[PDB]
Amino acid sequence: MEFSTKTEILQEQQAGAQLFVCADKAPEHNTAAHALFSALEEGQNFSDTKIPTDNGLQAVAVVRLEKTDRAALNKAAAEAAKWAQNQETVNVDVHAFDEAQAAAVAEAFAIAFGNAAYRFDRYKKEAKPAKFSQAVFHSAHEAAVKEALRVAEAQVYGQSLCRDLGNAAPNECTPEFLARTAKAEAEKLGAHAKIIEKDYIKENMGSFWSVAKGSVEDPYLVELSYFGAADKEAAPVVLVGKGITFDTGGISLKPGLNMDEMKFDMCGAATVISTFCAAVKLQLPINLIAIVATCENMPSGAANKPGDVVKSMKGLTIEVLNTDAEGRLILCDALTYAEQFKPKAVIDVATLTGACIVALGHDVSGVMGNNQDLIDSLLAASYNVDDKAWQLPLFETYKDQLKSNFADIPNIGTPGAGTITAATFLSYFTEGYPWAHLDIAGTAWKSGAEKGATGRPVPLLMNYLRNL
Amino acid sequence: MEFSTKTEILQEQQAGAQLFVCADKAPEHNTAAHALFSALEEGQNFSDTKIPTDNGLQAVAVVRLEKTDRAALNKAAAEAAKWAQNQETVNVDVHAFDEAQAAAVAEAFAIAFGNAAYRFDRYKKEAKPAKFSQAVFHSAHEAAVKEALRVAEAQVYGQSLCRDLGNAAPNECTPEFLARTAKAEAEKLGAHAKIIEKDYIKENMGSFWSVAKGSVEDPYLVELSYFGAADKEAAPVVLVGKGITFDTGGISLKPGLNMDEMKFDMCGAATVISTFCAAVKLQLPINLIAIVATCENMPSGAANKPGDVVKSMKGLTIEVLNTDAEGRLILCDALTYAEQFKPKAVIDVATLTGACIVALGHDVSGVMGNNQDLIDSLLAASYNVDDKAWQLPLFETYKDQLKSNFADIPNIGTPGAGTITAATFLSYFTEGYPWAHLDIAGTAWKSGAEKGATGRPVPLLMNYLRNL
Amino acid sequence: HMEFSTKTEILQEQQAGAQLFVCADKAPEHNTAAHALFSALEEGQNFSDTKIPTDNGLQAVAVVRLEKTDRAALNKAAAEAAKWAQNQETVNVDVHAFDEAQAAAVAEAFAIAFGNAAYRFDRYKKEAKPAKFSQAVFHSAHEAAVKEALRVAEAQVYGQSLCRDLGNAAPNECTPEFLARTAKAEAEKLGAHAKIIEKDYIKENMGSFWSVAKGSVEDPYLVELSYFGAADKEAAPVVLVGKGITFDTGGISLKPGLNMDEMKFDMCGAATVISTFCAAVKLQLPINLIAIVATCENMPSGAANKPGDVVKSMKGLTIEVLNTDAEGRLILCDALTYAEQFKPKAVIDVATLTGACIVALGHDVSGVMGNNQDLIDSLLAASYNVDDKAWQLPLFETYKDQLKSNFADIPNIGTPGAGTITAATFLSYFTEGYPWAHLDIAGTAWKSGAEKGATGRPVPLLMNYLRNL
Ligand SMILES: [Cl-]
Ligand SMILES: [Cl-]
Ligand SMILES: [Cl-]
Ligand SMILES: [Mn+2]
Ligand SMILES: [Mn+2]
Ligand SMILES: [Mn+2]
Repeated sequence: MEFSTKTEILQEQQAGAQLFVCADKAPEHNTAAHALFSALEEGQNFSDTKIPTDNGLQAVAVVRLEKTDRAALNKAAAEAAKWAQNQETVNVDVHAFDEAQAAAVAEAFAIAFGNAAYRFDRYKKEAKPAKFSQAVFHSAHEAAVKEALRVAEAQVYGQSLCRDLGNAAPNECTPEFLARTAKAEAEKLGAHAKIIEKDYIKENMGSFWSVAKGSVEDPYLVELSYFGAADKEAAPVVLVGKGITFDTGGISLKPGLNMDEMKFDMCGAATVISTFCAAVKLQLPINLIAIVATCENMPSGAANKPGDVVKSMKGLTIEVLNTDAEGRLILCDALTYAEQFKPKAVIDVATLTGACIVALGHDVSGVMGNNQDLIDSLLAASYNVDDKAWQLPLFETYKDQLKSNFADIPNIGTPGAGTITAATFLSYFTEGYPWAHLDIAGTAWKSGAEKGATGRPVPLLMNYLRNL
Repeated sequence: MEFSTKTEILQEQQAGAQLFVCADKAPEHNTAAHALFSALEEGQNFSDTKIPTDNGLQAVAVVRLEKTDRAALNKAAAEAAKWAQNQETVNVDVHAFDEAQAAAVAEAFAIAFGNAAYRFDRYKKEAKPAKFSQAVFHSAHEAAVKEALRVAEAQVYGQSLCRDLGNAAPNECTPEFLARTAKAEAEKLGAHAKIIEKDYIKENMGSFWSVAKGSVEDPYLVELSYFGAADKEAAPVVLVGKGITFDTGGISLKPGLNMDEMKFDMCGAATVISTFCAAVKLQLPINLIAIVATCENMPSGAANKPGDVVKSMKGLTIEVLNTDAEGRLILCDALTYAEQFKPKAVIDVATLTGACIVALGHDVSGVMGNNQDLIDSLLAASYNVDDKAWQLPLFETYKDQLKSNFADIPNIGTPGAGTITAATFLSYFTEGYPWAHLDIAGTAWKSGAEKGATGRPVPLLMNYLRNL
Repeated sequence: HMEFSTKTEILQEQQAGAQLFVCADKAPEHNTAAHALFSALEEGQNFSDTKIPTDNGLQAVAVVRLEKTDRAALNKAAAEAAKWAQNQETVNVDVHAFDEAQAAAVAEAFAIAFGNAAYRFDRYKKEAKPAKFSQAVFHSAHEAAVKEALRVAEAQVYGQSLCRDLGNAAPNECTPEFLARTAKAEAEKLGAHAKIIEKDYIKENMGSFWSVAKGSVEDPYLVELSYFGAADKEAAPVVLVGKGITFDTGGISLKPGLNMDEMKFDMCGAATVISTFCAAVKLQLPINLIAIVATCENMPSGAANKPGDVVKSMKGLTIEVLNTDAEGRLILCDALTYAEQFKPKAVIDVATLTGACIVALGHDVSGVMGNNQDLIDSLLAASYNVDDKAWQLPLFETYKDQLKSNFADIPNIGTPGAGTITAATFLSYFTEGYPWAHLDIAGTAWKSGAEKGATGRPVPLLMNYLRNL
């Protein structure tokens, strides 16, 4: 999908589909678009028609934006995008807005257009791609809109990579596949990447290793590096991603129902890799490190056993009471790995707990951390793009739920506050830098007829980076 | 348990048990208390001994307060209180602190002392009461300590009544028992009370009525009134409490395991009734209304059936998809009943959802509402007394989980965010006043060897009232 | 609430209102917008619509491409067109591209789809949101055949809407009394006759029926609807028997709480029988028809049926109630015994009987079982005529071996396996005296999820069976 700009008014004789983003006034010099706007009902904000011409049927649609908030903007853009994905060329008129609103409308509509045109036909006999190829935004504020489309192209690029990695089948998207894809994507954009292999992991990352030993797939730790700040030695932001490419639960085996959706248990890793690549594509003036720990959690004659005590990279011993709580066990070592970079901030992203869905649902990500300024930054970005998030507290009393008579800490706590307890476990490894944790177990994918990866929270994370 | 004050230093020759609350310096004029303080280990903050005297064995104890926060203070006071309940007379020395600190230390220790002396021997053959009867606080700041003990006596008064109502067996604490008890306690303190009966409820509170019809116990709505403001016509604060005196689930029946603890499903009512009485006992200069809807949720040939559509007091029709989500159904009518008082603020307290324990645990109450100033006020009181609470969001997108093809709203939503969804249902009935909701399903009681009501969040609510 | 009419001329482009052209392989000739839509249809696309700006507002124009001629393909195209038609106040349908027989078939299927699409159940809602659709006009050179097709369509839509109204209603409104009195009024509004048997006769003579009802505060009822439209008003009637459990909790054998609201659809068998009866009377079919509905509530109480109880059915067999959630059998068997006093030509009972039928055949195919293969073949034929799918399951004698009791003549449930067939086998002990078939509609009577509601099936199947008598 390609986005361009024009300064002229969208002419009625222009070829292709015509979309008029209106506020309260109907479009003046388009007969069909005027009739559409005049006929809008009480709650209707989108309407379309197909006009017979000498060059075929021409698609004309209008959008009514009464409110100005980003949430209402995203909602209008999504409804129009389901129509735009079937139009090869869409000319969008946003002349009814000042410079600031026109750029915002262009960003949201371009994002909605690109994301709706996404298809994952990789394994299908016949590909059924969308017809949408080009969108042209008509505005008198060319400079602001061009920059808006640049952000939109970067976010859609990131969300698409994230969705491709989450949607892939676990027998294709193995840990090696994930590591090899992250290295190639970063290097295609001019960033740097190194792949740490199993020898180092078994020797220095014992918690990480104990989860991976039970599968025939080798583990990998991926390090993506980008130094785009003026001071190339300034303290970097580090993104840490959970890459369990499939989670059966191990010996603590999961029920068989809906277990296919555990292929999304690397969406945290995908989020981190995609946001990193999106940042490099934007040429953001930041120093950024992406760390991904990836492996498979399988049952076998050599897998982690409940009650096993393993030595983390940091040195704390962890009693693995439940082998299905294994993302904690690869994250804590990756987070210990992160502190060698002396980071300005560490954000980890993980489909960590099903309890987060019980707490906050499928549309709001969970945020926890030890640095309130960092948490407020992430919530600020959440509000900027309407990629919703909410903070859960890391009170010290939750550490009371994590006691073991055998190891330094257990990998699960006493019942209650499941999302916070897992964050508390991780906090024992993040005391040395400002840290926040994004629990995306509910927002990283959807189910039912539209089952697939969502690409969230790439919008939040990328907006956070742009505002550093 | 009576608390008094003296101005003199605690002399070593005083009869009874001797407790020295110290900061960093050992007590000077007590040999035994000096030895205890000097021998305190790294994490030790309490130490006690029994000194042989001519009048028997004398109990001597010390407390070390390194930190000044209320959480650290409450924690030391609780440790000292387990020792104080076995001493008929405890002389507390708090001379090591200035006026502000001495009042805080006396308040927390008197609260800890009184709560530890609480017993529920009502149904037992022989009562085994605590030996604790009197505590005397030695300080040169008699005025501040006298006021602190006045606050402490009110909070212990409220928490004990709250625990007495929550601990009572459901066959004693019937809805009538709860209503008549609230009426008697309010009137004993000079407040007012009227009991609305089943005829009015069946006619005007159809949602409330549909929950109660399935039991042989009549429902009641209790209205407690206190006008302590200078202007007796100024807008009151209204407290609304869920008084399901026992919850079986109805036709949507609950599992048999641990169902006895469903006798605590009226702790919201107990919290409201007790906090109301405590405020009157404090003679707070506020206008306060307490509303309690109480009934039983039983299965019968006349019970609520899943799929029933009932007309609330507000007028909205509710589809009862699950008859175990019935606390919502008495609260919404009680919240509608509240708006005739043109309230300044409405706070409802309920053991509403088991999801809140998944979200926040057993030690943190959930707060949701439509008015951020009211929520911030409650969070402020939460911090003042270390009765922990945390806000969960009422985004408009949670209303998307509450759709029904048959009624205006369903009583449960699509899976996820169970606690927020229940508040969202409730939010449809509170749009006319500043409103907040306390989900105390995790904090109102504990299990195991110490199974019983906790009396929370009476400390939070009472502090909110003192700071009005 | 919807009206269907006919015109003989072609639908002219200047006609006011929405315009729908049901085409075969050729584009519509004298409509520019309709020609453009048809020309742009893609490989699998069979419906397309647009809004043309005119001086009197936006005009809705749509086309349908019917390549195949079978009723299944026809219903599918009509349903897709109906989602568009419900937002059009007036729809003029041109069906000139078809001969007499196909034109009648197209009109019947499209009128049925239109009426069903316009259905709403806003009874309990603050603001009613009805559909704009009111009238459809079918333009054809085959007036007699199209007129008769619309007459059948009006009867089927009338029945399904009544059936859906009864199924969608909340259990605290659609009580057994509500169902019984509603059935009486509908039959009498059409000139048929109705009698309501009350709890005295049921407790005395229908002990199996009564044991299910005693556990609720709602009284039971048995409704008898009578219509004698045959030349000989004393000729042997067709009897429709319907299970009317207005809500089923399971009783002492209590159901899980998840999705139990959908147990308000456990009277859809009764709703099918009541609606099919009324549709037949509305059509003035030349038949003698009896509708029997037994209705009550299955609730848990201190007086409810207990597992292990042995009750004496109306026939006289003793039944061991091993599981109180298998209670629909227990009201049906007494209704079936009641039916044999009419010396029927055929008895068809309709019930949402077993969840096992959904396991066997799914949510889109009803199960058929019976003791008379000609009666079963007739119901399957009607099933195929209207594409209301059904399939036969066998009533082999070896299934009776799964129904043994050391205490009563028969237990109400069998050994594990073949749950739907086992239940029909239980019922078969009470229907040996007349040609009998059984429709298990536990999967087809309603939908779930976002579109949760009653479907009105198998009213299309049953009504066609009556028309083909
Ligand atoms: Cl985990
Ligand atoms: Cl509840
Ligand atoms: Cl049954
Ligand atoms: Mn796991
Ligand atoms: Mn409940
Ligand atoms: Mn049943």
